[PDB]
This record gives sequence, C-alpha cells and structure tokens, in this order.
Amino acid sequence: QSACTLQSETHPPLTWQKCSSGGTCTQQTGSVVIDANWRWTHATNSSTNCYDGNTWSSTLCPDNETCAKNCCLDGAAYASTYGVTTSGNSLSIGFVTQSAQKNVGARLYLMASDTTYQEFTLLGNEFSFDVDVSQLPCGLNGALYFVSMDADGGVSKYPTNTAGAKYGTGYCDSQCPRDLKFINGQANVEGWEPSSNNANTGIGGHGSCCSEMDIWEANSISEALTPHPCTTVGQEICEGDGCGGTYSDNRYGGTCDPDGCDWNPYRLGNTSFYGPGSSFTLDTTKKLTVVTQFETSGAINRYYVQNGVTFQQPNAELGSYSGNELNDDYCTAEEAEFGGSSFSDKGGLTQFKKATSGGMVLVMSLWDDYYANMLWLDSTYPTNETSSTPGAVRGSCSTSSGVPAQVESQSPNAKVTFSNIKFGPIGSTGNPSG
Ligand SMILES: OCC(CO)NC[C@H](O)COc1cccc2ccccc12
Ligand SMILES: *[C@@H]1O[C@H](CO)[C@@H](O)[C@H](O)[C@H]1NC(C)=O
Ligand SMILES: [Co+2]
Ligand SMILES: [Co+2]
Repeated sequence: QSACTLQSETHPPLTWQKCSSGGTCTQQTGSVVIDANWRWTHATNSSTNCYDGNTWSSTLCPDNETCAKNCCLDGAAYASTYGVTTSGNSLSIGFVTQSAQKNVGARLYLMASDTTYQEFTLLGNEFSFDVDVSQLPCGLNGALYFVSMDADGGVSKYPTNTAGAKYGTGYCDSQCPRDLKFINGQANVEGWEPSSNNANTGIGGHGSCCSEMDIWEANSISEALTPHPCTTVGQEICEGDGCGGTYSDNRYGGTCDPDGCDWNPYRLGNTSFYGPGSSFTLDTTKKLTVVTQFETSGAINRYYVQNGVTFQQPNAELGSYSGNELNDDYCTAEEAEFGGSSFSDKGGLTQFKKATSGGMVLVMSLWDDYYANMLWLDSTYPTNETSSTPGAVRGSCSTSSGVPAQVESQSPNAKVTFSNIKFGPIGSTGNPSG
C-alpha cells in the first residue's frame, strides 16, 4: 500500500536511555508509530474505504495486487482516536477510546526516525523498563515485546509497499498473524473470512511469521516472560493453514512456535509473588521495574525492583530443573511436565539466539483476546482442566473472564503505562540516567 495524507501523521515522541559498560547512560530521542491495521485504508484518490467493518471493497480490492495499487493507509490521531499519549520517557495506552467510532487498544513500534524502526540487538545486553499495570484487569494484556521485523517495514523487499515504517507496516510475530490487512506489499483480501465475534477483524489467506521475544505479557493479576523461536528467523509470509498459529485450524503446522517457553511465576507454583496489594511480593497497584538480561549462552535472566527492593525471578522446581534462569534445562523440563513439543521442534533457545543476535523491533501494546479471552495468561487453560493438571492454572482469574465485549463495556478506562526504558550491556541499566 501507499500512504495518503488526508489525516497528518505525527509520531508521539518518546525518549529512552542507551547505557554503556563504563557506567553512564545517554538519552536517545525516538517516537512511536501505530500498526497499519488500526489505520483507515482508503482509495488513493478519494475517501472511499477499501476496508470497512470487517469486509473489503469488492471493486477496489478484487485481488491482493490490485487492492494494494488502489489503496492507501492514512494518518492517525494518536490521542483522540487511539488513546495513545507520550510524555518524555513515558507512554500510555488506553483501552477503549470513543471518538467518531469506538477504538480498542493499539500496537505500537519504537522508531529511530520518522521513516525507520529502532532495532535492538538483545544478545549480551539487558532491557529495563517501568510499568504501571494497576488499571489492567482480568482479560487484558499490556505487552512489551520484540519481533524480528525489517527496519523499513518491508519497503526494500516489496516496493508496492511505499507507506513503510512511517505507517507501521511489516508486522510479524510467532503467531504468523493472518488478521493483517497488508503483508509483503499486497493486501490480504484473497481468502478473507470475517471474524464471527469481532465487527472490525478477519483472517486472510496469508500470514506474517517471525521470531518473537515476549519480555512482558501482563495485567494486574498475571505476568509471563516467553521466547518464541521460528525456523526462519525474520519476517516471512505464510500460506493459509500452513501458517499455524492462533489464526489457523492447526496451530502447530508451521514455521513458528506459537506456545513458547513461558515463565509465569504463578503457573510454576509461586502464587504469592505478583498481584494486587500488600499480600504479594510485588504489589501490582504500584509501579514496578522489570529488568531482562540476555546472556550469551542464550539463557534469559530476570529481576524486578519495587520501592528500592530488588527481587530475582523466583526460584521454581519442575521435574529435574531447579533455579530462576530461563535456560535449555528449564524449557525441556517444562515440555516434560506441562506437555508439548513446539518450542523444541522449532530449535529452542539455540534457534532463539539467532533472533537475539540480530536486530529486533520493540513493540508496546494493549489488547483483549477474541480467540481465548486471555485465559492462557491469567486463568485455568484449557478451562475443562483443574489444578491437578500440571501447569493448567496460570492465574487466579475466573475461567469466565475476559470476554472482549464484556471487558470493553465494563473496563473502558483500563490502560497501561510503560516508562523509563533503558538498554545496554548486562549490568549497566541501573546506573544513573543522563
Ligand atoms: O502480547 C503480544 C502477543 C503478540 O502476538 N503475544 C502472543 C504470543 O505470541 C502468545 O500467543 C498466544 C499463546 C497462547 C494462546 C493464545 C491465544 C490467543 C492469542 C494468542 C495466544
Ligand atoms: C515467591 O517468591 C518470592 C521472591 O523470590 C519469595 O520471597 C517467596 O518466598 C516465594 N513464595 C513461594 C510460596 O514460593
Ligand atoms: Co499466496
Ligand atoms: Co547463566
């Protein structure tokens, strides 16, 4: 697709700190851009929609190529349409925003310039941020994560995409998402099926796969840390049910691991570590700091800080694994005790290390889950299981929780605030900010 300018595109600014082994940090100035799926897609020479509700224009978009030629993405009113605001080093994302229409959530990328994504090489480094999850109830996910996207949003590989990173093109993740309206400079109208339960979405004939590092998927009740390897590291189109992932009949057929090697302290047995109020180690009514370290072995270490008190990732025991480092032994024991072979089929942390060794794009989002009600994060899942089933209970939310229409109606003022991002060599991010 191309870009149109009926609505101006001004990326909300956002600063962050780049830290050095020598003990100082310096401020960087970036900005955030909203993903192309949230934008108005219209004809290049008029205001006629190419996509509206959950259907495409049969005349403007008779096939994927013609559609991309005829159609453009327009600019975003970040605050009044999408409930997205920044201030200095802080980003806030509202849940439901009512303007001329209702909007739910946002998926945003950190930019290096107004036309390019910021890339981060995670391996050997650590990533620190502060988060307020206090306004996130059951069924919501305030996510901070990385994916192996192209810095230009795909423009160099697919010149029929001229909109680029400036308009949030090129997304991919470990679900091989098929709800994307444009992939590889072509629309996704061919094979489009509107969502049975969402007036605004559907599933197309193509998806977009890449490696995904879920640093933070969380609400006020539950939080998880999850790497997801893919057999192709970077962004790659997939075909229909061959995609696998949540959007396909079979989730395990494809090139990505959609489950991941997840570390959720509640799921692993420490039900007192994280939750609302003073009965938990980390009180989710208050801001907290989350630090994630990518040691060169390919293992992942984690610690938290709240009110000046530091806590490592809590220790877990699972099969023959004992510790608090997310390593090969952990992931293997997880598969043995909780089930599944997706993570190891896709090459585990060794394959994942290929993603963290290269550049990844930072994503911040707030979403509700039209497929599984976020039960996989904060409830018992599958819902027919009980606590006797190992790993079934991931959080304290009811198995009835997280119905999108219900949480949208009941908690429209929900929001997440990410702030004070700091990145650099392991051991460096706790030093003074410049
Ligand atoms: O927060 C950012 C998102 C970006 O996709 N990360 C999702 C992870 O790839 C894991 O995804 C899922 C794992 C299990 C069940 C799921 C059910 C519905 C949707 C997603 C599911
Ligand atoms: C949970 O983890 C915290 C922090 O490591 C620890 O102090 C606490 O004793 C743990 N509780 C349980 C029940 O494991
Ligand atoms: Co095709
Ligand atoms: Co180690």
